[PDB]
Amino acid sequence: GSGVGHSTGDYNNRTEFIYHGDEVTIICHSTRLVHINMSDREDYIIYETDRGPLFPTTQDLQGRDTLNDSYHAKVETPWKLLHANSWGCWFSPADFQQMITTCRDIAPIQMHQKIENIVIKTVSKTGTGETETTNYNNDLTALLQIAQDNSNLLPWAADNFYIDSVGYVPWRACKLPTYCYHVDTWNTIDINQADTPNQWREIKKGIQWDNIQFTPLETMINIDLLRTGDAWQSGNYTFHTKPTNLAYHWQSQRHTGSCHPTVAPLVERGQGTNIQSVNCWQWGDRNNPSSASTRVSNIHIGYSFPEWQIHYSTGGPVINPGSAFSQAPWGSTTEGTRLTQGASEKAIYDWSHGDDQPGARETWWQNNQHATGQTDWAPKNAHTSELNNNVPAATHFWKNSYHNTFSPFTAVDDHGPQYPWGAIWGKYPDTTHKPMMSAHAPFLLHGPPGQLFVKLAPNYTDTLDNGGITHPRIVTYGTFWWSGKLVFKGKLRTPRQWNTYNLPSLDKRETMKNTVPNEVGHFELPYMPGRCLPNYTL
Amino acid sequence: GSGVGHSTGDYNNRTEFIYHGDEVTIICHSTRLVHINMSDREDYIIYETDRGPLFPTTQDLQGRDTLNDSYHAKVETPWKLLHANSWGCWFSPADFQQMITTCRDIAPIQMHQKIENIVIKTVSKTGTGETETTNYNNDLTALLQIAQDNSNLLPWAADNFYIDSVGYVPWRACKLPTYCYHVDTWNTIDINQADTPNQWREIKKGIQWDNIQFTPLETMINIDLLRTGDAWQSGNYTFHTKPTNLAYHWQSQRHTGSCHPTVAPLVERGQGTNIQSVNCWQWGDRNNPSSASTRVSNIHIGYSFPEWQIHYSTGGPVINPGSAFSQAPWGSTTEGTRLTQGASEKAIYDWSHGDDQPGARETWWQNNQHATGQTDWAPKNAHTSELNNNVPAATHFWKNSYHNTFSPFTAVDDHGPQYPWGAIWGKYPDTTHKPMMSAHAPFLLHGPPGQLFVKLAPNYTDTLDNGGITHPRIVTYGTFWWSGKLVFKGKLRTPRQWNTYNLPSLDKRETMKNTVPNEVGHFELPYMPGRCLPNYTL
Amino acid sequence: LAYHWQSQRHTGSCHPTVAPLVERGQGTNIQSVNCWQWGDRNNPSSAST
Repeated sequence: GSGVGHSTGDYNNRTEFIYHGDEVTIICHSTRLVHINMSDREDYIIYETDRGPLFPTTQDLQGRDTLNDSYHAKVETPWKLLHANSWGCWFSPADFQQMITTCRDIAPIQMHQKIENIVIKTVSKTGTGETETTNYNNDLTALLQIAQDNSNLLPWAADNFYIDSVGYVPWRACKLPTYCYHVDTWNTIDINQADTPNQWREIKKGIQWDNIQFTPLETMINIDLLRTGDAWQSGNYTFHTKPTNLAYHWQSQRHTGSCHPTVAPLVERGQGTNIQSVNCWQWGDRNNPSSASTRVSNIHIGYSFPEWQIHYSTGGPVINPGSAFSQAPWGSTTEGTRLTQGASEKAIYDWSHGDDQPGARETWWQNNQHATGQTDWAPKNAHTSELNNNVPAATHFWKNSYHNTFSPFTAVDDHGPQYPWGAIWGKYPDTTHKPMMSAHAPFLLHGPPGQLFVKLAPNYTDTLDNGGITHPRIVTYGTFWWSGKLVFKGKLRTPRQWNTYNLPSLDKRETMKNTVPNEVGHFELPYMPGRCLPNYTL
Repeated sequence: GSGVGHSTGDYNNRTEFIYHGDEVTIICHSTRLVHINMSDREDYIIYETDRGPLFPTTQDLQGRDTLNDSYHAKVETPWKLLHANSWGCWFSPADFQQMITTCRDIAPIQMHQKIENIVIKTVSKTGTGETETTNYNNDLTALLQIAQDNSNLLPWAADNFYIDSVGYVPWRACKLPTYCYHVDTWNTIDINQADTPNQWREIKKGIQWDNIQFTPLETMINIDLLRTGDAWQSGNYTFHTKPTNLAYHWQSQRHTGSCHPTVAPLVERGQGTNIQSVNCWQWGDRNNPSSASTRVSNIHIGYSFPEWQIHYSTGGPVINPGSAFSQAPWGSTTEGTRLTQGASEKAIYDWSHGDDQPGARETWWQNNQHATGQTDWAPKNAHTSELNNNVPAATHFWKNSYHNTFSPFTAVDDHGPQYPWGAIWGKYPDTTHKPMMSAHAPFLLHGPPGQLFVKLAPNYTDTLDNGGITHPRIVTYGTFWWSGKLVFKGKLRTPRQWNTYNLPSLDKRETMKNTVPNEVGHFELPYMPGRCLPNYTL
Repeated sequence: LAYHWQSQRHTGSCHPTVAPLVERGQGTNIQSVNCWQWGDRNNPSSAST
């Protein structure tokens, strides 16, 4: 039957691996209990923000300190945003290890999700003083309102870049972030000035009101009102995208192609000698020496970029990313000297997302340490005027430059999936030129999965006056159960080598006992890269 | 109809005996009211334990005291475990007497079970001081969550070895034990040392974290959420096993086969004489005397074992059991001198399980007193070098040894069913060599009946912060009605003798009035062995 | 193809304990519990026997 006293759903959180020849189908189930409470206000608001912490108020650091600007302007809505976009939502640590061990590449296929077992109740404080008593009792007639945005009419806020998502741990309750989106504002800081150098000045700062766009959800999309006995279905969503490679590439531009002819060593621990005179294609007008350094090739692996590039835009300063690569060949190590140069990134996360203790935030800095073939770091490169049998002069050689060598010839490679905290998918901008590849999320989508908004309908007291001054409402909160199923498909991996692999494990910075629960139940999900095993590029 | 105000089930607790020729079908119904309340925490935890009471802290007893170690390490789950495995759950004292009187052997056939009439309510204390008032009022929207583990993915904790099961008395309410299972830990105590004798020392003690296995129920199996109006069905389960014999065997190795030729007595109370010269098969090179002691036989009944064998394992010291037999032929008696040697066992039980008074635990030590044919006790056996017409010398005779005589020739026999407290079934380990027979439960199963887990879903207050520090929840408890039906089949027993039997009664240690209720309602279920009647072995 | 780490004291229902209240605290075995013990022994009723 159906009604107040019948449950509308069940709890399924588990994964399935379906193997058929050269094909893997992964079916991820996720079910979470979501704790929601009444909105801070029933109105939309639009407000400017302060600069932020550590933004310079003085000229003493002469502009180098202005990277700290968080200033912006938003429209905050009463709605809460619920998305599953992250790897740690769908997979357990052992499930993700199973995937990245046994698969070559993978892509998401289809997704649907549900909301059910809706409970709403009110708080009544009769304590009337010290030793106060509160009562939590059901409102059987009360509304949870749900809006799925399928056509993507609303601005896109679910990118998982603030790591605000449904929790990673299945047996813990979750809370949603409030939905809000930017409005048009000019923030322009001038750190390079003609008249007065070593200064910074703001030219245009403020909200641009003339063309401003304000979109409520009420006008754009249909909203479903639900009571305690009814439930909600998403419908089916089908991804259209390309698989992402689960193998890291170690080969640089000198690890590919036919290797230079050599004379093999006669003894043990002896080294071969490069034959001096060989048939070769050389760059430039050069036969002597004909070396592996200069020889033609069809492609180039990696490109230099000015890094870290700080783009001062109309909205404020940003980072323009370079390509992902490991600084390990140059002597970088997590402990000791850290070289951030590889388009490295850090995650900040709390107890709700893969963190050990409550009330604190933990940081994981990922240097991308397995990708060593792509590493191109501009201060280390050089260029010379003539390439020939002569060695260049002091002039006609330029050591220290920073340039962008991205060209038609460059083959490059992205970050790939990052467990737990990485976003699974992202959204293309609509522009005449779409980006060629993503800087974080492995999958860029034209239509991304529709954004799902959740709100408690207001329960007013009897005193609402229609004049606007008094609209009290009784304190209300709710809980519902969110279920979802995401399907992946990929290619089966088989050994390409004689010797054994290093199968995906735990980063040296992690130990196994911190992964499992504690005496008080505290544990943290380990980091794993989506690409833990090598393969040949070309 | 269905809803808040319709009952989902009925109470049936009664047995049925179906007789057809040479076949008995016993259908046991059991229905119990289970009182459940909110978990101590919503998280999994993993913790070490102390040694235990009476474990030595000093060398004064020089290691003999270290048998008292209870040290171990577990993972405790919020779930509660509900199993019916015990004899006293399914049978009343008169039903079990009916079975063991009228049946030769028996085996369980099929089983199913139900949960229904679910009630959940909360506690509200408004007393605000002395003369405090509490209110118990329903939450119509609240969830009991139920997980049946059919494929046996979770570790097996329902063996009834701690006698934690559904109650024996049908009209009393029951409470479930919390589910938890071991984790890998090394406990190794050295009581025999080369350098320093008469000492004890611990070599390796602690949790082994590297390979540790942590399995939540959420990831392994589907969980069903139920509200007050819906009910739960188990599905059918079919046992695959062998019948167990309900007759005890009194014949030793000298009570079987053709008896020695004798000359019958001429008068009353006269005794026969063994004929000196007879045709015989003798062991060894021996014709004189040809005696019933030495004559060949195809099999041997019983085997000696070092007892009590204390195995110091990686988890700690254990008992390695010997075969079950009665010490009565050697002068053992419940009152007076007690000889524990027969693989005897004691049950510790409380008011919820077959005990007279609340707030105390009662002990029943079962010497297995009807099995006298299997009794082989190593200190009493001897061995000699030569078996011939000569009597051995002082040398070439060894009296006091303790050895394991289990051989290809030994025929032996197990404990059998023990009412009320004995486990009905058990689980095989998966190993290359499965055990040949069970030391307690009459029936070992490959897949045992699936474990059934029960938990109250948490009811949070409005203050859950997602940070992890504050997650209060309103005090909640519930009650549900558990029904189950277990079917047995067996063989009908008929008289094999002229004289009357001793039909199963009450052990001399029990009297009838302690079995029936008291002025205040206190009574205890009597002990009965599953094998109360003799039969010929061979 | 799987090795087994469980000894005779790593199998079955574990002894009833009181969970620790703090971090790095250890639980205590409950002294008086319902149990099947070997021999004629109630005191102590321990996971060993």
